[PDB]
Amino acid sequence: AGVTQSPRYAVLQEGQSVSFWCDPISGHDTLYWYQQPRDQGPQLLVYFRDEAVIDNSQLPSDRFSAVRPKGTNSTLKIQSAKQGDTATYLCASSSGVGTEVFFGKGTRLTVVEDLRNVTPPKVSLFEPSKAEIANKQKATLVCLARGFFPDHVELSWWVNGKEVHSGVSTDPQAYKESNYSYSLSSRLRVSATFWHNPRNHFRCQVQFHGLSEEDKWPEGSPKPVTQNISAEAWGRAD
Amino acid sequence: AGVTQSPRYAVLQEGQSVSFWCDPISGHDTLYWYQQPRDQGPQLLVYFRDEAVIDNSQLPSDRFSAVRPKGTNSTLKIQSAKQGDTATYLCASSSGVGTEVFFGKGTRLTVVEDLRNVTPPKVSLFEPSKAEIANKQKATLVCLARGFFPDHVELSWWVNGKEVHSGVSTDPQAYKESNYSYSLSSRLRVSATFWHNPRNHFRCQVQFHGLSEEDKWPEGSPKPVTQNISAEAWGRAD
Repeated sequence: AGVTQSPRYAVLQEGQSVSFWCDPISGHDTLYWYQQPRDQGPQLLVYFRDEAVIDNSQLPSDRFSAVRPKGTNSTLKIQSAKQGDTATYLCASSSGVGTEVFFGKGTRLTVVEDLRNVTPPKVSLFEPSKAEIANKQKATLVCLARGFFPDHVELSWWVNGKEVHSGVSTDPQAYKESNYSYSLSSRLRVSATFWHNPRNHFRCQVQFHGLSEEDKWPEGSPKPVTQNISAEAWGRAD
Repeated sequence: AGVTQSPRYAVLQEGQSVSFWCDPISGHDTLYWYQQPRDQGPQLLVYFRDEAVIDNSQLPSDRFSAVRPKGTNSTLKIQSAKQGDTATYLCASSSGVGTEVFFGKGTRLTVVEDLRNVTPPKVSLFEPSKAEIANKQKATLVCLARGFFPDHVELSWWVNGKEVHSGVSTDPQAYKESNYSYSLSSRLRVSATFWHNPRNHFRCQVQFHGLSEEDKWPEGSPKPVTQNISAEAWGRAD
């Protein structure tokens, strides 16, 4: 799409390390890494030209390194993560200083006290009311996700196997039901006639970014890896 | 997107009925329904202006009806399905005769001898070779789906929870391993560096269009409803 970063999400326990990986516009000269804490503004970590750090004193501490050994791909590493490192890491690229910057989508990082706390959502779909259908000739489905941790979920809607965007409304932020428990919801509005066709299939899908295969799971419970949890319903003949 | 049809896929047993539903461009005058058998061309079933059938003698038999009672949405019904009805049903819309036609995506219909035969795929992901990675600096994943019936599957690739299209190559047609058994495969090519990051997540997703909730399942086995079957893998540090 332009600047591309991997991964999109990462969850670590205090003390671990993560390497963020960025890949500037196929043709580009300057590359910036930024750290942006949740409710705060972006802080420049470091920037390169071709393959050389231009300004280094930017790096907030010695837990951070960045390299761009051949002048294209860059990797920003954090060792010894602190909860303090929790933030979105933004890559950007540019042609020359001051010439309109171009920004990545970011890599979201959460560092927790204990990976044992990571847990996927339980997802529930609530059906439209008869009163809406008849009075508004529209039908609104409600998706509820809760019990997850951390806040690394993306919710989408699927109608007959094809994603839909128009008619959707999703809470912007997950809600903190507790210490290690979030909650989030979304609405899909469709037409009366559409809901009334029992060959019509509706699915709410929650993508959860959890543990990687490389994370060791001290076991017992099912390991809370990245996974899709869905709830669905079929249209009803009234 | 323009002309919209529901559902996208349907599987019936001989003797049942299906109603296809179409919704022309929000502003449109003429509406056509076509039947297009797999290896053949489109045959006009019927067309309307506003809310009236213009030409009816088109309908191939009395098992078919179409209505457009208020002049917008149309519904084409088949009773007493035959295997002979297996085909893609195409909706199209137009302003006036001969003025460049605009076509829907279609509704794919398969009528079988027995719904008991409907069965979802088993899906397998095969990892890249070390030789490709080192020699080509690229890594190609292989997705295999088989054992499904009927031919109502869509395969997609997901990398860190985001769909990807560039680098994909999917067989155009499922392969007929047997009477009631299809097979299909796909390749995703990514860069060496990308595969080598163990925070990178790769998923092959097969969407299967099966039975609806309204279809009665004579039971025993898990009912082969519409469902997503996935196989995934995480990047490996070499």
